[PDB]
Amino acid sequence: LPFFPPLYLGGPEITTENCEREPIHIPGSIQPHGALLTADGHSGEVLQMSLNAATFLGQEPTVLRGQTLAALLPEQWPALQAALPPGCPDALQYRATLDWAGHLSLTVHRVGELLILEFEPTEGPHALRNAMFALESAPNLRALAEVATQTVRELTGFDRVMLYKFAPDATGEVIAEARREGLHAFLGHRFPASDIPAQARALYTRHLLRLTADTRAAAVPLDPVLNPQTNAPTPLGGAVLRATSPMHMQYLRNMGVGSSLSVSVVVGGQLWGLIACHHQTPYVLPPDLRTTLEYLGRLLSLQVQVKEAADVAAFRQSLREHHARVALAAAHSLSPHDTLSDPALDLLGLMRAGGLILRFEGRWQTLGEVPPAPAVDALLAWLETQPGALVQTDALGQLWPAGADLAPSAAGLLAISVGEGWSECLVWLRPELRLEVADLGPRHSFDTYLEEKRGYAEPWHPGEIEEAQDLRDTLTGALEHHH
Amino acid sequence: LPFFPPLYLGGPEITTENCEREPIHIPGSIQPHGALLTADGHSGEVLQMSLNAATFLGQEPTVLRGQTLAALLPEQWPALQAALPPGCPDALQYRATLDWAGHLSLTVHRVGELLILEFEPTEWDSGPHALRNAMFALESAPNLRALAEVATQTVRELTGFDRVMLYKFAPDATGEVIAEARREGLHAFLGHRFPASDIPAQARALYTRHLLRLTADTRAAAVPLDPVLNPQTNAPTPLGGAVLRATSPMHMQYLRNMGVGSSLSVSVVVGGQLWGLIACHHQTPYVLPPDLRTTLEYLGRLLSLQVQVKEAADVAAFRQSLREHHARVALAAAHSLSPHDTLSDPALDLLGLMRAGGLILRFEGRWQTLGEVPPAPAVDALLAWLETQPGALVQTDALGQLWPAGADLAPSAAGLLAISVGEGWSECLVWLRPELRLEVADLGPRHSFDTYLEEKRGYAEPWHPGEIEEAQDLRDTLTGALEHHH
Ligand SMILES: *C/C=C1/C(=C/c2[nH]c(/C=C3[NH+]=C(/C=C4\NC(=O)C(C=C)=C4C)C(C)=C\3CCC(=O)O)c(CCC(=O)O)c2C)NC(=O)[C@H]1C
Ligand SMILES: *C/C=C1/C(=C/c2[nH]c(/C=C3[NH+]=C(/C=C4\NC(=O)C(C=C)=C4C)C(C)=C\3CCC(=O)O)c(CCC(=O)O)c2C)NC(=O)[C@H]1C
Repeated sequence: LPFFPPLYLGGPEITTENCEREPIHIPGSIQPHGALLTADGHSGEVLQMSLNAATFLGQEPTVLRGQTLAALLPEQWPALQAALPPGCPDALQYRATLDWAGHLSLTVHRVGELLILEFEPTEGPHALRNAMFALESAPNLRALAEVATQTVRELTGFDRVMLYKFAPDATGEVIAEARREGLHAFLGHRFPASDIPAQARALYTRHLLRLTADTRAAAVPLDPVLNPQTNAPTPLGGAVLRATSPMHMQYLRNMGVGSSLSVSVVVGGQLWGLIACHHQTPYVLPPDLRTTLEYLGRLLSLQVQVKEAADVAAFRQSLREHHARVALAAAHSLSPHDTLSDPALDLLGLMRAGGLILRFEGRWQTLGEVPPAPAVDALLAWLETQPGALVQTDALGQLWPAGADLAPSAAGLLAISVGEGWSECLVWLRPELRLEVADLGPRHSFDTYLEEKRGYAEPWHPGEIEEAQDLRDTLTGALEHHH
Repeated sequence: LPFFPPLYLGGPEITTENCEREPIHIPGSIQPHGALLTADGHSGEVLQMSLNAATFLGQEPTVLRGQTLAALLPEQWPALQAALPPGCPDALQYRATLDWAGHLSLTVHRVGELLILEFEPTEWDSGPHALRNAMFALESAPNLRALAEVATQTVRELTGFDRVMLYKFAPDATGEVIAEARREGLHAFLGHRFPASDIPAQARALYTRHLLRLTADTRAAAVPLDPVLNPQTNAPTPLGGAVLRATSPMHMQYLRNMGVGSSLSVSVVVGGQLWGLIACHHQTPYVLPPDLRTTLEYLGRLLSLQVQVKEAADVAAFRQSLREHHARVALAAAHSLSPHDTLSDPALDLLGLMRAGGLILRFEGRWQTLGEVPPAPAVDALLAWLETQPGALVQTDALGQLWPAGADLAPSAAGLLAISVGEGWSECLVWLRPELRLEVADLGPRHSFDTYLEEKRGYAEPWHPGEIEEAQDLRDTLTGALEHHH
């Protein structure tokens, strides 16, 4: 839906009912650990300041306003414009160090008509270089995820560093963690989509790093709050010193988090996940170290893509070698009920399933954790209704309404008709999804995730549905031996 | 084929006839701008040295040999093993700075049983925002070429190399300079293409795993290892993953003949595949320091990512362009009158759709041309040949090969793309492309460029998959405008 006006333009209260619609990109204020100016793209006339900017740079409130950047930044003003040519993206950032009244770090980016400048204080090197090689030589996605979080924590000294991976449905999961000895084990925890809303996700896809240095600090407004050019909200979406959403700063406080920081991992223009960081006390990470994190953000964006592709390939291999061992016994031997229900074949483990139903020559027969006998009959009745020679679902209760009661033993379904109709068929079953534990916050969020996944099960990997289809073909080929 | 033994084990001469089989990974020697040691994976006993190593570190020839790394590197020896656990890949590299008799930069990697250590002098250099800004520039570049320019430009600004080129491989393993950044007053290599054999198999393969190698002085003498063989196995010490590995003699010739004193190249890898190189040249010898090489290595991988992004974005907007064009064709196809009138209209630009030099149309028994097309009697003979072919779609980069008797009509129409509108090839439509041609600006590039053109004799610009895809979708939609004409 269309986001509401900001609080400073008669906008409504950002409650937990409508926070999907917070204009997080135009808070009209910054964090107090730095300063911020805006200026005309062409003229270089300074138009807005953060109130602290006067004190932070070492000049006076209305002497800066209505002044050329040519004057303020004689060395940088020309080189700045070379780096940020008119009409360039807002994602593009030029950086430089300065001398005043101390050493400052200037970070500039352009929002079409308006230049936006961020000032904050500034000032062995093989930590990154070695980590780069470590990431690359890690054997799988988990191992990569561990090296990432471990490294980031070693570099930053954050209390908690987690790699937070998004799922198809926009829900999150902590797949690796690195924390200080004596802390909550967030590893494994999953959280709903709404905990990181649309506009937040969208913004994190273009601008790949944002932080909250002090979760208790007061925001520093811009003066004037609006851009004199257009009389419009100044978009700070691509500014590191942008004021964090009040609603989120609550979440952080309730976790006892003083400082936060997150780095986007993007794969194929898609927000794959975050390196989320926490400190229980406020902590301003210096610009040169943030830069080091930014490199990892993108080195990881690459290796994530490589390792997932390598992992799926070796997983696909495993299913194909398994599929062969099945077809070996299928051409061979005797009745299928005898052969396929053999533990040596492990026909369950093929589709990492909790239960398995087989019907052959009119008889049905089970293996593993399967619903009560009368229900199994009613299920095979329902299967005969369905078109095609393949069915699947993460939550059977939804697709088969009258089979909602048999969710605990068999929430997930994967079915294949061997011959025609569903007379000769084969059916896998998965339990209702279940995870362990270790209002506003994670304890409530974790519970509301489990509520959303009520009656749902572990979803089927495409390669499992693909190999299941190839098994329909090869197992049809061992019916003339039995007919 | 199986590579020959190295020169130092009675191996044959690496001539230009058999250089595909040079064991480039085991030269048994290093470059003189650094030093090199090998040691036991478990014990840390030093087994081999480069002859200069004694002088370079500040100890004596046979005092180092048969010594623990625990003694030599008390601070590093433990942390080293933590970073390089037994059985880890040879691609994995641990780095650290030292103090002796000066500041050294140690770079270690493991080849299973054997640890290999590289020493070379170091420093802080340059300030640090050059990379950080370049990272953002690459990302915000609008297309592959623009990205390529920013890369080469940046690399040159950082290194001060005389020439920096982004060298992109093609499907057939041939190369092409797609961007260049050189010093004012130099050979314009931009555009030049070179054959596959100029960078052979084992070279390519090695450059896919170890993503950077250099030649600091093209005239310098190699420094051998003593002993040349590994005492463990009595085997060639593989230096493939060592920066100070001695460059192939055969390649150092190539560089000398171009007047290149120093070379350096960084692999760009996309999907486990060697996409291309950032190739650098200096006309005088030039040792690039380790901390600056590291900066180049980051770009090597930032670029590996953006190349993949920008190519995917470029193909997507190109695919869009063909689809909007395809629509404008089908708009006039349902409409109007005879197809010969409609399709041969310049406003439609049925040529430009498939970026073709010539175009043949046949409809209701008559054939009709547009643009640069072979002589009339040949066109008849071509349509005869087309009727032989199965399916409703033909393609080729070099028609002369697939249609032997049509080899003579290569200059006007080397490339072919055909689609039968109805059935058979009675009602059909055929695009033609000229023989591939590029401009100019023994052993070296001048000969290589010419031998590339020789290999591409009778060949044409190949058809983008999306052009062959949209051509197939045009068969369907244009069949749908035949009941209007029948
Ligand atoms: C209904 C609105 C809600 C609010 C929305 C919201 N959230 C963010 C930014 C983040 N929210 C996150 C959620 C988590 N962080 C964690 O550490 C954990 C568990 C350990 C969870 C579930 C995260 C990770 C971020 C990233 C930012 C950061 O880590 O510092 C925003 C936008 C913040 C901004 O950029 O200004 C918004 C609007 N959060 C909710 O949970 C609901 C109630
Ligand atoms: C028959 C053997 C040949 C020899 C093979 C060869 N080449 C290399 C390394 C390279 N060769 C390259 C060829 C070019 N470099 C250029 O700059 C241009 C045009 C401007 C061409 C055509 C390139 C780019 C490399 C990369 C290395 C580098 O740039 O420094 C090796 C192995 C080198 C090593 O790592 O030891 C070998 C064996 N070159 C030939 O042309 C043929 C005759």
